[PDB]
Amino acid sequence: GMARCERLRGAALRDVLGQAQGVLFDCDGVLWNGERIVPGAPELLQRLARAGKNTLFVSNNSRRARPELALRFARLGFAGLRAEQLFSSALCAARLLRQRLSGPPDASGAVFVLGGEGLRAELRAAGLRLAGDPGEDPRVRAVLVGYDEQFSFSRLTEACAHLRDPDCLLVATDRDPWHPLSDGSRTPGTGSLAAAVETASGRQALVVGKPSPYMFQCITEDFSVDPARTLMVGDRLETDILFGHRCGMTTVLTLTGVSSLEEAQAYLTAGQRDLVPHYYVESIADLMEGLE
Amino acid sequence: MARCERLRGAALRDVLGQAQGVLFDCDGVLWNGERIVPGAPELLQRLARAGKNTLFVSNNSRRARPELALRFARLGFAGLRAEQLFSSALCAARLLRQRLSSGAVFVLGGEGLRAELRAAGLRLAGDPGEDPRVRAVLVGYDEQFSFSRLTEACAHLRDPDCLLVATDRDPWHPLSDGSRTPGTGSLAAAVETASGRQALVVGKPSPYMFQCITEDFSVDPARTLMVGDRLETDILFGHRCGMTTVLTLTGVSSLEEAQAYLTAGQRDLVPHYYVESIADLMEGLE
Ligand SMILES: O=c1cc(-c2ccccc2)oc2c(O)c(O)ccc12
Ligand SMILES: [Mg+2]
Ligand SMILES: [Mg+2]
Repeated sequence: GMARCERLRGAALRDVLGQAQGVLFDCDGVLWNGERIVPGAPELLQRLARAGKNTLFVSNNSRRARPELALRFARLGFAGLRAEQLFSSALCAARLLRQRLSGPPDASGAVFVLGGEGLRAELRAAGLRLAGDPGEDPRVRAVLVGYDEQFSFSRLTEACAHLRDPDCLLVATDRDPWHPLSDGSRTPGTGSLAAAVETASGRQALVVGKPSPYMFQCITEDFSVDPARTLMVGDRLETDILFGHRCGMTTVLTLTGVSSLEEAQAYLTAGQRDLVPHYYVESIADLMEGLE
Repeated sequence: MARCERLRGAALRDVLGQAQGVLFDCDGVLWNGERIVPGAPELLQRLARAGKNTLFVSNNSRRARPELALRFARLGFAGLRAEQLFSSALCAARLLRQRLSSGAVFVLGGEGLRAELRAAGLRLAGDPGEDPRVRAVLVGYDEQFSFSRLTEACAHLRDPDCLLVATDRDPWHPLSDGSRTPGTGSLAAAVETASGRQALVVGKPSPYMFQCITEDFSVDPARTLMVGDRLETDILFGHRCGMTTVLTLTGVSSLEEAQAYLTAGQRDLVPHYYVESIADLMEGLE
């Protein structure tokens, strides 16, 4: 029913987890912040696994391709996870591009990427050719906007030149407007760079990352997931919680990240139903009281 | 000193009653090819209903954990968890991740072995795009083994910092028709000889396979029954880990080979107990 931003504890926690077949975790602000894990996060994943609960992971962070992201999980103390459980915006972008650019061998094209090496590596793993890689650059058939620490006026100009070709696709990893750093400062997100590309090119980007439903499609392509039996746990109302509502999942806001309980309750008072979490917890460690 | 005694009657009830769990080898114990050992699914059921933990080891490096879990279910073993399955492929992937904590791994092996390494976050030589420095060579069961591939492996091993790992040293494996196929131990011997290197072996009887289990589960070896069909791998493994060993006769090794080891004083290759098949163990449960 309508979300009420209720604190998940006691019987409500036991019932919700007991009926759930799996949990879908956002990563940044949920499992960790920078190099600091959320206390109790590794133990939660273990007890979820021993309870027969499936776990999957989403993230709009495109800094690490799947191999390095799996190494990060293991290094930070999350054991027993498999790389195929990890669904970043980089992975989903590579899938979409592969799906859309699959065709005659003589007509494969190249992807112009505004983003970092991890994003480039994820596209290469999918078989995509990248503009700027060694050797002649084939016809650019798509522009991909991601988190780009090297964003520049000249490369923005170059992306838009490619987009003058109406057959050149425009894809964005996500629309996150900004991201918090350890020192309290903020960094602009793909949403800010996408707004620049979209405005200068007059185009609408295809967005793969949450809250876009495509990110869930990527999961369902690999795993049988009953959304009505899946908990969506995230820290950002405008991405994770909206994502859950669009996919029909029960949404849980954790307060270890971007969004606050006051922001959530403000959405409820305004009747903005799809941005109101069904439940909330101080941290995902609070969920362990519903197991054993 | 083990005496390879037929486990039956009261001894069977005492042994199973005191055990917290059973560690099963897979090939030759639970099945042979696509033909399950009669009564094997029922045994696992009754073990579960008795509160007995069950774990599974295998030097078979052909199947990644998901496909191995599917195999169990397809053959009639229900209610098992992928976290209970410890193949040499899985343990090899874990060792390489630790040692390389990354570079890329040149794999002499099949898709299941490659998939297991990819699932652990390791990059593989020959995969699309990234061309990292090869920091390890992994030898597994490789039906594509060739002179050219052996030559490539040795070229990487000219770098003294490139690790050499082998999934196991099983010399050969039996097929349904009575024929045999060369095992990883034969291919590792070629790689080791041509490179002048000694390989790190993860699979039983190497103790690392047990380290992989104990990292995931609290296992008291003194209360665990190691059930296998191969004296030189399963039984030796059990002795090295301090487990009570049970030889089943549905697989590679014979009771005469076991009694030959007892006559020669090779304690670590003599099973503590033996059964014609693991179905005989069901009589100690109720
Ligand atoms: O997509 C990215 C998201 C983030 C991020 C930073 C702080 C909090 C949450 C997410 O950082 C990145 C980064 O540092 C890179 O080098 C490349 C990509 C990303
Ligand atoms: Mg987040
Ligand atoms: Mg065997």
